Amino acid sequence: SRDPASDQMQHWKEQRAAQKADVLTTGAGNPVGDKLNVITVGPRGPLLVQDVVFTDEMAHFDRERIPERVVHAKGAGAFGYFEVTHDITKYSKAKVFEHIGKKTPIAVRFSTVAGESGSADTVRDPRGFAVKFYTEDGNWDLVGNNTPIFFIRDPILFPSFIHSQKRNPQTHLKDPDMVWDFWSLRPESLHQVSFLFSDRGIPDGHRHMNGYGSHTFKLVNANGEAVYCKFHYKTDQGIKNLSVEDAARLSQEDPDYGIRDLFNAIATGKYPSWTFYIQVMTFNQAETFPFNPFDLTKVWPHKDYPLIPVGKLVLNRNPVNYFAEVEQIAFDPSNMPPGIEASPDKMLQGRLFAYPDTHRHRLGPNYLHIPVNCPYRARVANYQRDGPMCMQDNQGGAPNYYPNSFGAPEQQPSALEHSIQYSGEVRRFNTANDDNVTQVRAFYVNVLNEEQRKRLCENIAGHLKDAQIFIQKKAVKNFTEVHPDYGSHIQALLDKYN
Amino acid sequence: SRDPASDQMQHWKEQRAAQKADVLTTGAGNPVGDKLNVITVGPRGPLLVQDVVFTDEMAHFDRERIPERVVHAKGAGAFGYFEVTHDITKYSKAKVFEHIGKKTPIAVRFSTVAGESGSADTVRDPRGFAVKFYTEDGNWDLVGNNTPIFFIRDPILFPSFIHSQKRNPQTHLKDPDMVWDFWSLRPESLHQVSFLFSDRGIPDGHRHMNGYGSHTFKLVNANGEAVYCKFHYKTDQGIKNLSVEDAARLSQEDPDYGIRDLFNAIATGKYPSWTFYIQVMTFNQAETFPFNPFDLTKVWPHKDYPLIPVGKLVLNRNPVNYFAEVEQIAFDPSNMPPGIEASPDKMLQGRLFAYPDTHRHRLGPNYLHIPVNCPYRARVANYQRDGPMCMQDNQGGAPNYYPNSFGAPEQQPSALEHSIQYSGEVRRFNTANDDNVTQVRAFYVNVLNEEQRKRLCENIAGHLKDAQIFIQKKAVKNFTEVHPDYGSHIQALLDKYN
Amino acid sequence: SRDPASDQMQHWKEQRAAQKADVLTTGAGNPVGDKLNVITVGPRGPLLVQDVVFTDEMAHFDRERIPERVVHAKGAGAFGYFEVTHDITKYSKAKVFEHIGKKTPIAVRFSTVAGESGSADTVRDPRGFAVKFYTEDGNWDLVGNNTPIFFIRDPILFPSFIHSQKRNPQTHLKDPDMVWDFWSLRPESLHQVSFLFSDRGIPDGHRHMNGYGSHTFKLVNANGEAVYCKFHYKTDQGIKNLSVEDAARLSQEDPDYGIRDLFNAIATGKYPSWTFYIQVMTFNQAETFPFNPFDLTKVWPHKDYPLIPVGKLVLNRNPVNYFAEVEQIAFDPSNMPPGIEASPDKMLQGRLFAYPDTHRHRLGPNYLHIPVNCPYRARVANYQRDGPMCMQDNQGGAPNYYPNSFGAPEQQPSALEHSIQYSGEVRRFNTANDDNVTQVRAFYVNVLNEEQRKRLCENIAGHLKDAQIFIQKKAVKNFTEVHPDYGSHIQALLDKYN
Amino acid sequence: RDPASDQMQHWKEQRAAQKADVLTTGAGNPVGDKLNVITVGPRGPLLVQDVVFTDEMAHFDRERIPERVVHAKGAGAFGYFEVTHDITKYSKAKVFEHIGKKTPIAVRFSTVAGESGSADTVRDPRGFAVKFYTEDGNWDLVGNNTPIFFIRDPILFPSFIHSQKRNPQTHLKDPDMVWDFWSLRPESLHQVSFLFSDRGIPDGHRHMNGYGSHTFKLVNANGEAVYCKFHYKTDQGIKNLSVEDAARLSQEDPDYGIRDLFNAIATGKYPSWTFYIQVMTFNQAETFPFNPFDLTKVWPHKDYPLIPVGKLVLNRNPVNYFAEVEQIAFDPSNMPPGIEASPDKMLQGRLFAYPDTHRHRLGPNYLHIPVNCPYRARVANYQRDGPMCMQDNQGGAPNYYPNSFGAPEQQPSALEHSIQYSGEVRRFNTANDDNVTQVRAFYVNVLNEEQRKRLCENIAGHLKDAQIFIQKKAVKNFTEVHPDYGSHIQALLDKYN
Ligand code: HEM
Repeated sequence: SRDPASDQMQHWKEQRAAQKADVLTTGAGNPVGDKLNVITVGPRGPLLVQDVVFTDEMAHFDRERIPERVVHAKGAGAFGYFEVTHDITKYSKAKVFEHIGKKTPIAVRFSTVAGESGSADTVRDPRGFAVKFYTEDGNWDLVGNNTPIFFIRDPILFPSFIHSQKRNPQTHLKDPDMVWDFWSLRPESLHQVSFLFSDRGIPDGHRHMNGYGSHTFKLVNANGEAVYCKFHYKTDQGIKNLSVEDAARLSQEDPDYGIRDLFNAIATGKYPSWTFYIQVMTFNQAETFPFNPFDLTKVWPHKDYPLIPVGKLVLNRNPVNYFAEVEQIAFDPSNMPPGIEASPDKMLQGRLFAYPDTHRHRLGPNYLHIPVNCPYRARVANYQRDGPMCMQDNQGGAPNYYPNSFGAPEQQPSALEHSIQYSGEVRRFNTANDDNVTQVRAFYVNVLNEEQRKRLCENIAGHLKDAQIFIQKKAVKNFTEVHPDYGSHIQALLDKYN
Repeated sequence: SRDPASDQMQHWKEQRAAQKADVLTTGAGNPVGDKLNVITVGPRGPLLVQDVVFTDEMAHFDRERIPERVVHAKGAGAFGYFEVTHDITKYSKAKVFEHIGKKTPIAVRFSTVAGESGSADTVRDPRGFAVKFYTEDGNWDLVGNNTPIFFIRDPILFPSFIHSQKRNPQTHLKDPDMVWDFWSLRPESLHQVSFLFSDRGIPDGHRHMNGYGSHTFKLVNANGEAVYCKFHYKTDQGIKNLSVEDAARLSQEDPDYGIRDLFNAIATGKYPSWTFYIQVMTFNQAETFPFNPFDLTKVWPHKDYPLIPVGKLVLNRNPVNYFAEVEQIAFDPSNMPPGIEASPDKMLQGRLFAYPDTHRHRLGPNYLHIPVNCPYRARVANYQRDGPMCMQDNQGGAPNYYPNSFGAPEQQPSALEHSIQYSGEVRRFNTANDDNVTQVRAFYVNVLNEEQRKRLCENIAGHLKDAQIFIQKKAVKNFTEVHPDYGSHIQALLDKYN
Repeated sequence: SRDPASDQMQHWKEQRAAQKADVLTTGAGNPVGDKLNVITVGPRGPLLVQDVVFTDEMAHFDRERIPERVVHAKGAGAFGYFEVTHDITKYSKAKVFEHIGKKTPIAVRFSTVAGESGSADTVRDPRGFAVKFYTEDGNWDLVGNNTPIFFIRDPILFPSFIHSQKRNPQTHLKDPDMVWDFWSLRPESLHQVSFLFSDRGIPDGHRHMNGYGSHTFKLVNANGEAVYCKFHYKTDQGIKNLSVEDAARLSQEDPDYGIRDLFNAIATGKYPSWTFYIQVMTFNQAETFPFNPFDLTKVWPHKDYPLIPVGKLVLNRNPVNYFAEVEQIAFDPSNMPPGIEASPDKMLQGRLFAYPDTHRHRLGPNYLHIPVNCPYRARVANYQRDGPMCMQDNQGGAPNYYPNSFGAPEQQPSALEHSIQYSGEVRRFNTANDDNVTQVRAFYVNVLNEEQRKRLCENIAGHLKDAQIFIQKKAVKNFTEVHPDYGSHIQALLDKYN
Repeated sequence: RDPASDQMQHWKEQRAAQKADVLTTGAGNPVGDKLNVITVGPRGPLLVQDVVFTDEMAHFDRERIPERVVHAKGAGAFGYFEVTHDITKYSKAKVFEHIGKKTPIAVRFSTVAGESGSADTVRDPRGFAVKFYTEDGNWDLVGNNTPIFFIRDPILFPSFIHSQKRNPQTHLKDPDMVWDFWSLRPESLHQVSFLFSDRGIPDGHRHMNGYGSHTFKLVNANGEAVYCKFHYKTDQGIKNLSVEDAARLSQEDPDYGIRDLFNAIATGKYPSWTFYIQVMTFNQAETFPFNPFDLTKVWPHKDYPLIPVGKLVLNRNPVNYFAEVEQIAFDPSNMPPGIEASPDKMLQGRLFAYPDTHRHRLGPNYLHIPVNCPYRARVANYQRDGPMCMQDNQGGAPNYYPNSFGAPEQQPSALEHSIQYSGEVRRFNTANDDNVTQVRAFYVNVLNEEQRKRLCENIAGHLKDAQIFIQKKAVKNFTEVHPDYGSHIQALLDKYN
């Protein structure tokens, strides 16, 4: 016996001691007499349409694949629970937080960003850390990253950013000119670029990295009072990264390093956990904040906004079938129960639309019917009907229009959203110049030490060297605005590669 | 109170007397505060993306429709059971017939052919009568209709026939030139055309017509001996048709006459039933038969091949949700359990492919996952996996390749199909010139009386009059070959219409 | 020869004197030797998979259908042009209006609302009248109908309203309880319900009805000044309707009356046209209007807001292939060129989202690539790429991200939208209690005469009689609120029916 | 830098005195600002009326289509096929009508088991599909870089692929799955020997051969038929990558094959292949020692010499990868008059699968996609409608056959060649056909000691991770090929173990 992941089939076989193997059938349940030979007219004759056993199986094989996620395609998944450890009901009325000790089942999927389905785990790229909370008030999806910020602050630039991070439209090759032309033209990315090219750019698996909601969200309590917040989930396994060299070696030796690591950890009882926190900022404090509290390229300094403990995230169950439970799982940031709402973060606002929209495409109109996506701890009752692959009773004969006089589902007033008064013109406000350096300089000078700065620069230069000179200059010009020693160190490294 | 159908919502309401209305939720189960007004900026301001309650419902509304059936789009469904009354185990070893008194759950769908989803029920058109038997050896789909024969004998002509029966490609109107140009050019249609234009052309609802498998099938017993057969299911309600005038009036008064009739009959306890029979022809008889026993335009004379009683079909349950149970139901002629197999009928052979093929398009790759299509009385175990909208557990962590040394499903020797010897050239054999008039003449002459023949002719002439003169002549020439009186009477009526 | 529609095939044949038919090929262009018989082993043997000609054709046949429109499924289409006859550049800078005499190609589709694809044309229901203008500034879709108003004033009730108008989820039959439970519970529908059950409820074809954009839209001129407007296109053939008896008779005789009528009119040179007008309201006037100027259930009195002539709409070309040019045509209200914008009408706002959304489902992600939907008089250049059935060069090797330093497409500042400053909280504002009777009373009293009010009441009572008494009472209560005579007349008729 | 890297720069340059196009929405409406969304106030929520944003975002959300069930990772190119010799005595297909005749072609090279973001330089067979756009329609020769395959019956294909891919629970490559299947189905011995040899990892796509693999049927002008094999030998020469170098490249450049081919064509180094055929008469098909339609068998060159026919030349790169490569579709059933199938069970199964999988991956009207459209033939038939129906949908032409209105007619000269058969319509077992003879000829005569050593090391290196009982079964099969083959692998396994 090797690692648990390797022994998957052996264990499956063993669990079935009373080896009476099931009868092999067609999709419609008809028993198959011989699924090892096709029907022909005579030993060396042609194949007949009459062989439905063949067609039935082949037609399905021909349809096994579904579109991969447009971003975050390569990932790993696990399941467990969320347990409340502290009382934050003064901030939020959400049932998931109602009592200390209350557990809510969770589903999680970790992932890289740019790489497709057959790409390596151990590569520099941010990491996805999505959490699905199956609450009594429906599903709550906290779709986070392993960073508290992001590259851009306006959603209309997201498709372009992702395009620049992927393959050239003609050559289908990664293109550093694309990567850096966009980044140098859009210096808002300076903060996240700095995080990305640091040591945490390549975590040692999924268990040794933090998780963040990134966006600023809104919490509403029972009295209707609201505050803005941030979600943080620190790894109880401690931060641990892979060196550029080891990451390179592993991407070849085991492209599925992250998947294997997580499966084996759980299989052997080493269940990973994260301590769940929140930062709180009142509406009054939001007015005085030195930056836009809804700018996704900014963090809320811990000094001024201390982490407030809330609970724990524990992963103790591996998927039984990867496609059904991981590949098909869908997280929608808009899935929020009463007590948790969205903030005016332009980026968050854009995601409110994007996720359900893309899910209806890659999964299907009724993707919420898929078991792993089904809000099984809440009764779904509404006036929505039909659609492709309607896998339930489609709500039977219940009246399908609202309002009605026949006893069908009623709206619950207490669930109404929190209302705020906004003022200003309805138009496109430019945010390209919303301070792209202040917090980046703080990160460079105060958070990192000498060794870490040297590596950051070496990592940046190592990739930037392949972009054209004019792109290198504009990129260095941006790093120099962050801190003159930051830009010059990179320029020096570039000079020698050139 | 009116008919049961009208009181659908009222009864639903009453059945929930001592209950509180459910909470209206989003698709993800999040309670909704107000689903009667959208979120806007101020009383007369723009709509916000934040209103995910709105877009969650709208998006689903936008995706309610799926493609209708390419043919037989307009229909009605009901459920019940099939009961064995006689012992035919000497002919077939199929479990569905294993013992007298055995009941098997069934699902049925009645329909017209050419009309789309919003067409009228009472129109001259053959009628679909598909029966799905949920047996222990998988689902057995007997996709029959109200006639023992069909218009053509080769499947490669089916798409063309259907096109001719539907709308003109440019105008989108019914086109009698298309209809009769095809029928006149393909005289093998004379038999079913004669049945269609007779009184049997417009049944009084679905309960007053017979059901037939039409094709010749093959039965195999426990010793491996096989015979050919026909499936017949005669109405216990008695044959009742509608007159041309009544059918036209009803098509305007109640386009859903068949749906209502069936629903009300079942809702009032008047469960419709059919007596199930089979005709048997030994391989030896198949050789001496005057025509091609596998020619779909020919019947097996009752005098030479008597009906052998087998059982009863009873419909005692209305669907609860039409879309999920009727619109989404899928019957595949290729769905046959051990003991029942296909025959070399060219038409049936073509149907072995078309149905699951159109179902993978209409419903989706995993259409067999939809409840009503699921072979719930059987255990589905194989090596098929994944695909869009994959429900259930996708067969867990079971070994996905065959053969394997890990205890996964195994083929069952007893399920092996019956072998028949064939020899000859592998090519396209013309069947256009097979007998196209003999059996038709017997029908025109003996099966029908003088009064019925008159109507047949005026029904034909009534529609044919709108086709060009050259098409009329060609069609009349065909009728004249069946019987001089047949052609002359039609020509006489055409003469005055013209 | 008969009418042009009937002679479609004949004319096609004729336009080919030297009738040497083209060679019959597979989808891949391989010539077919015999498409009338399939390949079998021996004259009475089984079908071979080797018969690719069969499968190729059958497989396409099995996939001919696509989902019908969720609403307005039944319709007809035609093509022509829009011609500017008057100068309104003082209100709008849109290129389509830039100069008197300017001609822009248009596409139009007329339709009913509730019935499915095989339903009748001559039924009571509003009528769709969508116009696609292929301008140099892209496509402009004015998705109108034959009434200036609608049943509801908030988009979130649309799915429910439509459900109440269609079939019972269990019985699949039209349900008057659903129809009237909804309408009586939402009296804002009184205005459009009064219009619907009036003579204009069943137009005599599409050529004899008016067109209206219904909603309030916004126009912006070169100076950046804006005004609100209404779009009107009056029938030059004059208003003409069908009596209840004639409409009923025709729904039986010719379910495709509207299609035939339109086709034959254009085919014989009787090209229908409409005079295009607009009503203009200043932002100042919008502040003093007695009702909400953006309420879909209200009209702008002509006395206070006169029609201002703009141009002509002429349909002079029939479709060559219905499926390709009509069934697949897609109109998006959000398709507006510079100079034409949306207003804060909650209903319009909702439609901005719904159409493109439903089109991505019904047609596909790249539905704009379908010839009839392609903005062929404009150059499409952006950063959108890929997606299923990408039928173009996919913009070749052009840089796929914005911004970029490589010459890819740039935004055009002059196209920037008009900006307004709105005030108030961001929440759901209830409009259920806005004025629901005032304009309706005027309609009943002034717009109609004694003779018309009599028919109106009979039509309403004729359908309402089949709803339960409690629903009849609630409905009459609302009608009475509009005018005593209105309610008492319906009740009197209802009394005899009951 | 290499041409590949300068893609955007060259694009910019080709548009010297041009001026950028106006950025528009999908519907052609000019865009004023596509860098900021519409909000109420500088810090307010997003509005639904920002259709510029939705139009773009909704499309981004739909960019992905399912990848090929197999052969997902690949590279494409275009060029022509030129006839150099006359084989019209064997086939009447227009593509071979005269010396010098050039026909446009589309080619896609690929691996097999890996998904879209996987490495090019890994052990795996290679796909070498060729689409010939002929006057008689498209001819798709969907080949591999091997003349044989692992199995001989199509019903085992889904299982084989499954064993080559990821474990259903762990989503990891599983050597138990790989070897349990191969050891249980020894017919795979021949192709497994090819796979684990030096040619298991070619140096790019230009340094490998292509084969149609299956036995096909050629019919000439007087309706006479013979069986054949298609072979296309690399004019650049066979060149492989060592295991160490392949490993390094898989990390250094997962898109090595793509880059190599692109730059080669970009710099004028147009790769070519010499196209040949092998011919076997119907009589020789009777005398052949094995089943001539058995995919695990080759026709010895000594008895069936390579007959030269023409050249395959790749001289044009894709302008848009998604459009010309990701969306390209090859159907083995696409054969013009003069070229037919043979009773090879594997080929017969492919006749169904490809068009079938294409209707799912691309769509019902996938043949309407430019790269797949048979542009050098007039398509005319009775097929209509379907999703994303581009074109005129054949206009108002009569849609039923037969008709009296002048619509398309069948052409009698296009009829298939008929053969006589006799037998029961049943499932005949082929699991026990010869699984070792030709394999032995490969191990003994074709390879030398260095190569046999490398072969055994390659096999043991991977086989070592499977359970012992699987190892023994595998070794048992290799032993049946040659004692020295199994003993050497076992000795290496003893060591790794
Ligand atoms: C406005 C910008 C954004 C847009 C439009 C966007 C869009 C998307 C889309 C379309 C997907 C694929 C969804 C699927 O197919 O299941 C995706 C996945 C993902 N995104 Fe975002 N994204 C944005 C910002 C972000 C940010 C800021 C975060 C982190 C807080 C994030 C985290 C993720 C994660 C974790 C996944 C993978 C979920 C999974 O494992 O299934 N994205 N994103």
